[PDB]
Amino acid sequence: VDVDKYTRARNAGGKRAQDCMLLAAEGDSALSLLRTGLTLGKSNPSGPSFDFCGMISLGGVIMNACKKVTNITTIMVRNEQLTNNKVLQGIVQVLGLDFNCHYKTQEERAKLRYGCIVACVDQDLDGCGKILGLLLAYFHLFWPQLIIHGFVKRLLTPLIRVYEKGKTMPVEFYYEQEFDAWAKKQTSLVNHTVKYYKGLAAHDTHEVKSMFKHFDNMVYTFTLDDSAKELFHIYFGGESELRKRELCTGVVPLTETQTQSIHSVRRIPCSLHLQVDTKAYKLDAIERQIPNFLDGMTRARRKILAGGVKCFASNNRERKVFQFGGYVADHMFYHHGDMSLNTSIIKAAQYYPGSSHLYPVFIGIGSFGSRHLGGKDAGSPRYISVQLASEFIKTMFPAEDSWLLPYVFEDGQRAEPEYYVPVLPLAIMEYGANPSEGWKYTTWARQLEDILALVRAYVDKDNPKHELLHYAIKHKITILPLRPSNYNFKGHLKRFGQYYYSYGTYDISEQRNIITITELPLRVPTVAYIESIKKSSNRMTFIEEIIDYSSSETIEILVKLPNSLNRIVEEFKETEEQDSIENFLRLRNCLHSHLNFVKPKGGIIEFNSYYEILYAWLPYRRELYQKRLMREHAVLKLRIIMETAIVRYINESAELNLSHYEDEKEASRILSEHGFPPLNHTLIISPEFASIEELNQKALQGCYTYILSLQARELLIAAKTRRVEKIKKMQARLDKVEQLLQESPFPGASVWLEEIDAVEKAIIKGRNTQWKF
Amino acid sequence: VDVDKYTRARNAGGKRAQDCMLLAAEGDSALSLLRTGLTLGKSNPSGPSFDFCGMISLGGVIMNACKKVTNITIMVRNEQLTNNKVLQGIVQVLGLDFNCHYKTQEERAKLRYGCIVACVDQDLDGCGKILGLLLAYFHLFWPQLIIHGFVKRLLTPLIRVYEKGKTMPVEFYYEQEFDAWAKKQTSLVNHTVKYYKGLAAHDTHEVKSMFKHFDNMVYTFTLDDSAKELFHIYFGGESELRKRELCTGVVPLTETQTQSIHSVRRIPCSLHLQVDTKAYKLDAIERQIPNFLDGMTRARRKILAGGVKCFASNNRERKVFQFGGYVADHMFYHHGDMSLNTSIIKAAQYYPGSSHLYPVFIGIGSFGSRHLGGKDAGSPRYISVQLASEFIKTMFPAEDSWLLPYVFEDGQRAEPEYYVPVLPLAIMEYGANPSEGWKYTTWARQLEDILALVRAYVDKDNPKHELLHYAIKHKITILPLRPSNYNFKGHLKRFGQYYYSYGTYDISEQRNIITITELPLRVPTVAYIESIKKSSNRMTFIEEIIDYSSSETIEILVKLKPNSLNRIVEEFKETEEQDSIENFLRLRNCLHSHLNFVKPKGGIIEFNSYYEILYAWLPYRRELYQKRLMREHAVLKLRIIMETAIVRYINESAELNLSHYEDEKEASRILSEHGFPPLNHTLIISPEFASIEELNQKALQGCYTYILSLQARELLIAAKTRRVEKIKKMQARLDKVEQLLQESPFPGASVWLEEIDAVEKAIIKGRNTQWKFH
DNA sequence: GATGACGATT
DNA sequence: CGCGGTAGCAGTAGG
DNA sequence: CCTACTGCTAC
DNA sequence: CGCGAATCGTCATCC
Ligand SMILES: [Mg+2]
Ligand SMILES: [Mg+2]
Ligand SMILES: [Mg+2]
Ligand SMILES: [Mg+2]
Ligand SMILES: [Mg+2]
Repeated sequence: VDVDKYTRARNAGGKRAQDCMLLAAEGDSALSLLRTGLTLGKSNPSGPSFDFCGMISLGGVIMNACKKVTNITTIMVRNEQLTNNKVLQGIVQVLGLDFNCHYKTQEERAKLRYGCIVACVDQDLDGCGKILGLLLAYFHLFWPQLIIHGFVKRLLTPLIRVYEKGKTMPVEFYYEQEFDAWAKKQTSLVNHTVKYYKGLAAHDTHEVKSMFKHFDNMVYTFTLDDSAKELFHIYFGGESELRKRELCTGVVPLTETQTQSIHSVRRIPCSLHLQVDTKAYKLDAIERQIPNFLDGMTRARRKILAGGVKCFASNNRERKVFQFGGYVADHMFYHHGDMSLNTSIIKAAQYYPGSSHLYPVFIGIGSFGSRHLGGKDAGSPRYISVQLASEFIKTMFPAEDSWLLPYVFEDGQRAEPEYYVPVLPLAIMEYGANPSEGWKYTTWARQLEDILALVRAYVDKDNPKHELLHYAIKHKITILPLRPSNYNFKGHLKRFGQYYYSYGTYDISEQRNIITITELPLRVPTVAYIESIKKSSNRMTFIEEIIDYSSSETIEILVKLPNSLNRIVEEFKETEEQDSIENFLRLRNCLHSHLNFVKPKGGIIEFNSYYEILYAWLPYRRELYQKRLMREHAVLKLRIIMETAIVRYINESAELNLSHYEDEKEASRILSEHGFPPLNHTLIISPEFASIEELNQKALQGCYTYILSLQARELLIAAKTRRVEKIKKMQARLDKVEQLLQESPFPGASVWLEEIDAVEKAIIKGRNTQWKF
Repeated sequence: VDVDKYTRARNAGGKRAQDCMLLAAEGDSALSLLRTGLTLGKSNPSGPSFDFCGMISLGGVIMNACKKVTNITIMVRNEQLTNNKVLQGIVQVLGLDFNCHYKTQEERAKLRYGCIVACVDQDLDGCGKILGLLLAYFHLFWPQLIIHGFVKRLLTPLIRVYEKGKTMPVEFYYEQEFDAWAKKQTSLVNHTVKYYKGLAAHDTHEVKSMFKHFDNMVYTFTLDDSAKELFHIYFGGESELRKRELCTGVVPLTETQTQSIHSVRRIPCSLHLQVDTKAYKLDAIERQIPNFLDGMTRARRKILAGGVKCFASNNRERKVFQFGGYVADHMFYHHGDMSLNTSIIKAAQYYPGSSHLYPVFIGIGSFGSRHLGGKDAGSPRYISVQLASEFIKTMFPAEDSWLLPYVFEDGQRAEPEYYVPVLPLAIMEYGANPSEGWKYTTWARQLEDILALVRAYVDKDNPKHELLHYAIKHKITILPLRPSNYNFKGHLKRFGQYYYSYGTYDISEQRNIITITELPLRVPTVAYIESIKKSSNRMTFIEEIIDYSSSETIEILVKLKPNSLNRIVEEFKETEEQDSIENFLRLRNCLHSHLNFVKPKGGIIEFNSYYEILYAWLPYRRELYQKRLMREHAVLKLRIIMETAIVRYINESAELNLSHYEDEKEASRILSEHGFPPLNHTLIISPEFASIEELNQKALQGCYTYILSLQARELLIAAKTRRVEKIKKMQARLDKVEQLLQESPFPGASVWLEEIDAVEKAIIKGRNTQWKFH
């Protein structure tokens, strides 16, 4: 056969056709690895080869067949989309598969062009979890007998290899979970190197030779059982409610008996693979696509922010998107393709009416797209550059707080935090709408002034509502509003029953048969609207032309209707929820919300209203003010002790001439003999992520270095006057922190209110400059 | 008209069709900006709009029509030019007629638009190549249309520089004129430079300004007697005319020509070809043809210099797209990331026949195979690069890099103009690319021959040393530089002075088979097999071809038809330059060389032999060893002086109680009164790129920071005793440097031999490790 | 039935 | 997870 | 002769 | 300088 991305095995379809394997890989780069391994003259005699092995590309993610089939009774009818899929239709041609056959007898199977198919997917969760599950679901849906009789197989490859400086042999892992456990449980990985294999093509020469030296001893066969049929419907059927049930809990790990049994005979039940590999993907896809309720960010957008703060710290000089993306993927350990990261960066910096972000993390330099095309008319990442919206970020995400956040560790190293805790509840302040596994995500930004009133009343005791709001929250009866935002909207909003709705604006003119549309409902792109209207034969009966005179950010569509306005009212219908002229031009939109978010420790959580998201975020922000303030108190005490000792050394440096002492170790003794405290200076000047316990526990690992590396410029008494000034100001700050801790209703309430005013100033300023500053 | 990537102008094809403009842009990103400008209702009615403007993208670089017409019959377009989606799409939108000549005002009034406006990027690729190609399209078919102003241009800046406070930036239209302007400035410490790689890079307040002044920034092209010949020079089928034209630099326009252009906004095509198109072509030669000193193009030099920076603290491996981003930022890369990621991958490939016998990087992952010519490499997201630091440390000494002349991009230091490696790298690799005017092709010279020549030139004790120096003086060959055979299991033969490459085969009459066990030099396996079966004459005697090649090796099974072996010998003649199986299976290959390189001064140079490239490289490497040694002498003198002062303070630190002085000034007064020299410590500790005289004049004009920033631990007698040794080792090294300078046959000859031995050991190690060094 | 959307992924 | 179009020069080949 | 490949560095 | 095939979960509309 002549199929694209297919390299035939020599004996395929011939006398020895049942001795051949079809290696299905994720893409061309993975095919290049398989080609290299099958072309080894020094792997023999059991080394695989093109005598009995073929290659075919799966084209990345294949199509879910279970969701494109209609049952018919006297029959399973395949849809167009499934019938005309090039990748799957190529696999059917290469294998000589027949949808009418059920392949139960070894006669019936011996007319196939290959003996089996071996899924050589990448070990990333997308590969073994998603793509492999889709392939298993394809065969189970059409030819379940082939799974019973061992036709569907798998090649196991590592996902992580960690090498030691000594040992010539690495430690190999097949799951990020099991490596991360191994990494934290290790003492330190100081002389190791960790390598994550996002695709097959990442394996090096001597690594490829090892994998093919043990090829068939890494090939596993799939098996079927009664439990499989229902599980395939759970994970890949049409009812997402089951996914909502399955994804409430984490994966149930394999027992020591199941693991040992599987590896001894190299057989994997389809039910176990769906429960472990496929499910682990499904939970992971939720973490990628569903944002956290604390900061309203996905993992990519949080890595992009954390990387942005690092990259745009020294300079904040603009950098092109493709350059910034590489920095993010390197310093924040990003295990996926650069295409999806570069696009996320652009979507994170877009600022137009209807955009996802009312308060974008970055400033966009260049053509970043327009409302009229929904932001998809942005320039390629090679031209446009981003730049941190540093005034907003510095106020919304305080730098002091970031040391105290819990952090994700990828490849054995610290990466982005598990979550940020912004000063205002950012998860309800922006727009969002994307699907995921099991749950959909959709948010419509809440009004800024309502958020301020509510949050400020919770913290400001002098606010009239302070008694009363806390009493209301304990009994879950809400008194203050959280209404949809009206910013960047030239229309109005209405609330009917259980939904809020969005309304455009229009103007009629009787002198010359025109309707001028000057606003569309929230998040509606102009071009698609015009297209969608002219695609109506009902309406276009009465329109002769539609002309678009909108400006870059505004909307102005002139619609030339003979006297037909009367019919429109008759042909359509007028209610208290929608004018007929507003039915004629679809100027109405329903604010459907799907408030599903991710938990701090991990998992899905469903919210019923925007109020609960605010109430759930407040304790984390309340508690975080304690740690900063508590830690500042602890560090200030130590810095005072250190500076006081240094000023005492400067006062004793002239008589206590260090010039005469022989060694570094001697000089450390004479400072101890003079009553100087041994101090762990590096931790005092730069505590970084040190917890309070670590602070007090390691502050005594002294070395007297804080004196010995003191420069001569510090001996000058003006530098010493600045030190004594610094001591007095730190001693003054210490007493304000003690008061700020003993504050009501909780430590740091006044600090929270100050920073709330600071964030508001940044938003007001950004809003007046179109987030250009 | 329903043309792809075309947004119809409202009055196109109507009464007011001659008032409508077609904006031709470089691509989609540029189209989106024009859309933003055409859709401003506050740009004043002055601003243009979609009432009278259309957009179409040119698809990047358009097709050269002048080389796809026979036209002698008038204007006969070949299939490829007839079926060009971009060009025939512009003909569809405008309603152009190849049979019309557009002399009269009927014929121009039968056009769907009034003119076309080239809104190309201001980089030399845009206005020089693409616009010149577009002008050549209209000039070739409808010269009258250019006479009457149908072809136009929108002028846009290429660089903008902003000063703190000042609101209006200074704008440039040529990188050369900015680079000149930058050097004459005092310092760019309070400026910011910005390069516009495409139109889409302009920001909001910039786009609003450009469209506010749209009508007065559009220029019209005009024709003259000299234009027709110049269009044939630059875009015709005689490369010899390009070879003559590109010998010379661009001749800048006089203030009279500049004033005339800007006063009426009309540009002669001859002038545009002479400045913009030529400036591109000269630049393209520098981009694509490598320098004869280091054998690198401009991009590969940026990739090396960027690699040394990236992999300096940590030779930790990085993905190609990550490293590519690093290079484009730190080395100022003004082009697309696609060709940069590709150049990086080709720079790290190591397989038989690959361009590089001595790759700059180590490749971790699938970096491609001999069988597909390296086009089966993984996507840049999977594979990783890593500096071949042992090779880089020896071939490109770090000390030398401080002394090279450097390129300055955006007013800042980038990659060097050229490296001067320890061995002549331009004759040590394989190369083959076209360019403007000249082609480039080299076949790597044998390493043992390279060593013999270079070692004899430097080692006075070599028997051939006296005799070799006589040979360079008269350009006569005494020693051989034969093509390299490394990673080649075939044969090489010499006829006249041309080398040929031979595969290897084994015949088998027991079962009518020819087994090919090697292909000629640089011949890719897959393309070779196809080339054989696409000839029906050869396939007459072939029933099957089977490919059993291994990772680097070759084993192609060729099965013949029953009684063909006797008939092949007659049908395929047996000469002394190939027998009848090497003609039959095309197992011979000629090492054609095109030794054209780029000069240090910025021009092309043609060489006649590989000897001349070696002879031309030797002076640069000889002088660099001198310059290096002289500067070390200068720095060592200063560091000794500085350390001597520091140790004298440590012995005087007890009496000179800095504790009692109030400010640094007092401290500066009291040390000077004690005879301490004011020193420019930063320059003495870190000379960086300071020239020797530049060094000599400022190192003794600084202050007392070398004293004031001394920490207390240095006052300990152990720390001052370590300094006194450090001074003593520098004083010994100073006397050794004076010996190396007083050396024969030239200063630093013995060091050159040392570093040659270091380079060979590194190459031997890489060759034993498959260029993994692990 | 058939055909669209998003963000973060292959 | 992949995909093309274009220039430039000069060799080869096939037709 | 015409037309089609092939490379690297670009759009 | 540009091009595409796929998933997922609700929502929409045209015939
Ligand atoms: Mg993958
Ligand atoms: Mg992780
Ligand atoms: Mg003293
Ligand atoms: Mg450009
Ligand atoms: Mg330059």
